[PDB]
Amino acid sequence: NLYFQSNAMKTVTVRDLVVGEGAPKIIVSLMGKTITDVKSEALAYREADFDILEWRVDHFANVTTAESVLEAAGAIREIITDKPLLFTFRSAKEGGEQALTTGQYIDLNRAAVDSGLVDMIDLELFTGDDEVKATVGYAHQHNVAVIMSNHDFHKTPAAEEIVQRLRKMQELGADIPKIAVMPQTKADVLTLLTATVEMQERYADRPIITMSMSKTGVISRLAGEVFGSAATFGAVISVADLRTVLTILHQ
Amino acid sequence: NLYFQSNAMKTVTVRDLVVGEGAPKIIVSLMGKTITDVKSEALAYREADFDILEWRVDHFANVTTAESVLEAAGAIREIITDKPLLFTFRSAKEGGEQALTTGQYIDLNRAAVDSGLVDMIDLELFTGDDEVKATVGYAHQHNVAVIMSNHDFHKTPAAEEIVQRLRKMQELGADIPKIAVMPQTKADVLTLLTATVEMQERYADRPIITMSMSKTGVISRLAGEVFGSAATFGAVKKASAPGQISVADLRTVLTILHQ
Repeated sequence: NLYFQSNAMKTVTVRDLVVGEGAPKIIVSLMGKTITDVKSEALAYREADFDILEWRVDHFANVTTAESVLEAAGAIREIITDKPLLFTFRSAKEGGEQALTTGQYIDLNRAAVDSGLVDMIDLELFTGDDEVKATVGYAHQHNVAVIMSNHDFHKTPAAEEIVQRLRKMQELGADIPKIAVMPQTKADVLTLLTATVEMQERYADRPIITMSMSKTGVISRLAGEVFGSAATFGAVISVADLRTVLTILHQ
Repeated sequence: NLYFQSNAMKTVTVRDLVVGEGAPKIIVSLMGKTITDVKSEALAYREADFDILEWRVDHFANVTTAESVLEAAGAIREIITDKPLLFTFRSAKEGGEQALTTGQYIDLNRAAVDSGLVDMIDLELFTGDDEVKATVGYAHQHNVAVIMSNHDFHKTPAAEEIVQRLRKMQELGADIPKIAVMPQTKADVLTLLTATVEMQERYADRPIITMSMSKTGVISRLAGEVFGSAATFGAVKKASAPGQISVADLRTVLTILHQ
């Protein structure tokens, strides 16, 4: 593994994929419970037109068995060979499907880094500053990039607060700060876009990923090129529909 | 010669098209110089997928000859028989290709109303209140709906100023208030969307049409369903204003955002 990054165009290059340039990149998630499910999903998505494959490890039943995780990461990499693999255990605290102690979470991410099978890991901003700094360093030592994330599945913080969280991620060494918030009003969607523009403008020296969740916030999944979000998620609105709109907006 | 409107559904229904319900409607502008050009443009437009046909009369060379304007309107109506026809002279003050005195502009719009060939007229917010109220009344008496419009081609006013202009249009009797503004920054695009949401949620009792122009504001032409703009402009071959994308691409995106 070896990735690049530049503060000129504010990009991160993982594989041949330049995150931060051109149209936003599409991330799809594997949410299988067993290795059978994970393999069936990866094969099914192999033909889809997406850019980054995220493995949602919190959906994996054998997450506490080290060899099972390594086995599943290898299985995915065998099927999807030409795309960055992002390893993401979403914590219970931030909406994930299973609970792990801080120690288990950090060791899980360390094992993923050590495997050499994953290009990027997702680390949560509020895990703990000492733990985050240590793990970002460890990932970087092994040429693995870090998407640092934060979520609010029930409300949208003030724009100022969103910007300061994205800034903190940058200060903790995130290669790509990422935040997802839930709108309660239409104005909240615009608040998330405002924060995106303000961060991109005032502080960003690398790509950022932002999203306003739910049908109400779908705009935020399409307008990343103008507003400054480098990636968006879709499932196989759909991945096909997402690429269609992104291509039109790039023209 | 009869349109409907519902204050509660915030809709205006013209020639079976329900503006303000479902996905935003697509408006295309016909911009020919001579009657020959108008006829051939109407035929080319028949091949496209749009909801409302706007005739940009300020592009027509013989606008000062009443007979010529009526002939052109009739030629369009003969080709586009099932879609609403919107009559729009964009004033010189607000970017128009030619200038008319206020009195000439008012008489032009009254003649369009009288013709029975157009379903809607566009009147500019800053034309002159007393004459706009009189013309709105005249249009309504002949069952012609009024889109009232305002443009700022060099900047984006504050959100509250955009809202106030839209409210003033409603006050003047506009069936559909319309505003187009030019962003200088990315934040200006968001300002226009904020004004759209605030107007639609708090003060509107009818459909509104809003847009942030240029490539930078194109998202405002796509996200009307969520934010509250009832229609959007697309280009058949050439844009009538900066930021319009193809009608085909516009419908593709609107359909995706509808579900």
